[PDB]
Amino acid sequence: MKQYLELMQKVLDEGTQKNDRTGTGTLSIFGHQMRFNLQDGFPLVTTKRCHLRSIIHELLWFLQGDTNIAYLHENNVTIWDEWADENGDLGPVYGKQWRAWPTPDGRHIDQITTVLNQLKNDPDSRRIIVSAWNVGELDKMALAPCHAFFQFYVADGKLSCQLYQRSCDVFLGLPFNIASYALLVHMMAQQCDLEVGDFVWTGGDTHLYSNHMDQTHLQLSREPRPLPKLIIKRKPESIFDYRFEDFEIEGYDPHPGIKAPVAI
Amino acid sequence: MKQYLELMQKVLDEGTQKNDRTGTGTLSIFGHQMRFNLQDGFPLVTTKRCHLRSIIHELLWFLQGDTNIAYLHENNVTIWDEWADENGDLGPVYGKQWRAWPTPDGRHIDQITTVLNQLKNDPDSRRIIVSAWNVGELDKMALAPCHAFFQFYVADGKLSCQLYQRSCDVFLGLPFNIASYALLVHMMAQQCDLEVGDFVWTGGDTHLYSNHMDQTHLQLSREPRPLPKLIIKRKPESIFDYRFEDFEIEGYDPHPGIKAPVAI
Ligand SMILES: C#CCN(Cc1ccc2[nH]c(N)nc(=O)c2c1)c1ccc(C(=O)N[C@@H](CCC(=O)O)C(=O)O)cc1
Ligand SMILES: C#CCN(Cc1ccc2[nH]c(N)nc(=O)c2c1)c1ccc(C(=O)N[C@@H](CCC(=O)O)C(=O)O)cc1
Ligand SMILES: *[C@H]1CC(=O)NC(=O)N1[C@H]1C[C@H](O)[C@@H](COP(=O)(O)O)O1
Ligand SMILES: *[C@H]1CC(=O)NC(=O)N1[C@H]1C[C@H](O)[C@@H](COP(=O)(O)O)O1
Ligand code: NA
Repeated sequence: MKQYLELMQKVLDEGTQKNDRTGTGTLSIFGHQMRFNLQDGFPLVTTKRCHLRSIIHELLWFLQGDTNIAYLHENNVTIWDEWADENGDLGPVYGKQWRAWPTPDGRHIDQITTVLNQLKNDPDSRRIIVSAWNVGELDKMALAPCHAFFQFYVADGKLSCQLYQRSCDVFLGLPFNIASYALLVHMMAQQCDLEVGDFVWTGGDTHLYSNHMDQTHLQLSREPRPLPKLIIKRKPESIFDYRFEDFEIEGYDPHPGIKAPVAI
Repeated sequence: MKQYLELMQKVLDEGTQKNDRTGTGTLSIFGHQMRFNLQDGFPLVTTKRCHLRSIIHELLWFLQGDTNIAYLHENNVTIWDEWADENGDLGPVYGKQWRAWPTPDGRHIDQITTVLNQLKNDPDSRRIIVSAWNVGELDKMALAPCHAFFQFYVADGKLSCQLYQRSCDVFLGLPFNIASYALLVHMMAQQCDLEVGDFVWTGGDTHLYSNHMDQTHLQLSREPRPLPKLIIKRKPESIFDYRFEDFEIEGYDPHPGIKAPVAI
């Protein structure tokens, strides 16, 4: 996509070398923002073939409140394998915080239900927030939350969302993160009888791994194709009752896939 | 400042009308970003005189972990009066979360101490975060955190910080928020023997109150002046040991202060 290739080029033009946790090394910038008007089309990268089925299953898994990879394996999705323990557990990562953030007095807060009720009852609220950054549980998580903090907004009958992504693997992770949040906006909008607005993506440490540079430049040589179109075939009774088969992506005509290794 | 006035003009030109919590009404946009290179000067708005005494003492109060306004009153700072209870308490707002975030099991994390140790021991980390958005304590806070989530970053010997500000009163709040985080970067850089980098400001619901239009037109008629310079006159033993008298803002030549009532 235009915005995505422009970000790649910005990291290349303005980034600096950094060592990193994984021992791989990155080229890194700090701070970026871009927007996707979801009425233009569904923002799935076209300059390489992306594995959409994994994106959908990962989001459904988050929405169930799950943090063990068994459900992903049942659906032939392997994207979380490298960080799970011997029983498949990642600890209290995204799904757990989204559905059941633990409070100091023994409560748990379902932030997804909270947001939905805020959008329906008080859409001009400035507090329509989900946070995965539960400071008191970070040490139990297999990785710290990358897509950390997000906010909804309504104007002119349209639902928008902004994500603060504190750490972004531009080549491997970002295509998934953009599509995932776009899908969530569509689902949330359907449940609220709203149209879709913008997905606003904001980055913290926004980086290209040192072993993704040939792949990145191959991708930058390619022209984006038309955005595909997302069709939802049913309105479930709640945001938690979607199924994989409720979604179809039309007109997706990507350039060939480009393989790259993930940094563990 | 140029970027601040561009944002103010953008809210006027593009903002849509909201019926907010306070009943006042706003013009609002969603999703914006600005960048202040702190080596270009200290980013204190010059198109009105900003009350440095209040900005500095509020930050020192946060760093103490204090959420009662008595300390502010001892220093003739009244910016939090309208939301405090009869005992001066605001509940577990910024200072409490920064210094004593409660875990579910009865422990505490001092996020500021953690960040200082990350900057000194793991400056490449992508996890150097402070969150005030403690979902499980929102119901006890007098207002929800505006400056909600922030991140530090180190590259080539320079310390940067990005703030996610989920709700921004462009007229009254934003000049304080920019200066406060810029001052924090200078203090942390001093304690870590780093140079200052960028302050990146990211906004969610970014608004002008409907009773601030005259004041907005006045400020937009004024040209910005060169930025001042921050001088730290004493290097304290830790990030927790600063005092108001340690700071001097040199070369600050603002236009006159503008009087505008806060929306409660
Ligand atoms: C974000 C996110 C979700 N996740 C979770 C996740 C977990 C740890 C991470 N660690 C690192 N270093 N980068 C990531 O982006 C990252 C992402 C993903 C993990 C891997 C791939 C990936 O390897 N994609 C390959 C193969 C896809 C496939 O299985 O077919 C690709 O070519 O796209 C994508 C997303
Ligand atoms: C951000 C932040 C901190 N805070 C906390 C705070 C609390 C509630 C809020 N509520 C609303 N509606 N807007 C705010 O920006 C806001 C800010 C501030 C509160 C008031 C002023 C203010 O009235 N400033 C005036 C007068 C300053 C003085 O001389 O006392 C000004 O002219 O600047 C500034 C900051
Ligand atoms: C993390 C998971 C995700 O959804 N998106 C990403 O892009 N993620 C990337 C960011 C880093 O490259 C890595 C996490 O490592 P750190 O915790 O930042 O060291 O995964
Ligand atoms: C809140 C405090 C701060 O530091 N900055 C701000 O700009 N703040 C403004 C934002 C809103 O106008 C108001 C808070 O009200 P909501 O919780 O957003 O309804 O104060
Ligand atoms: Na798969």
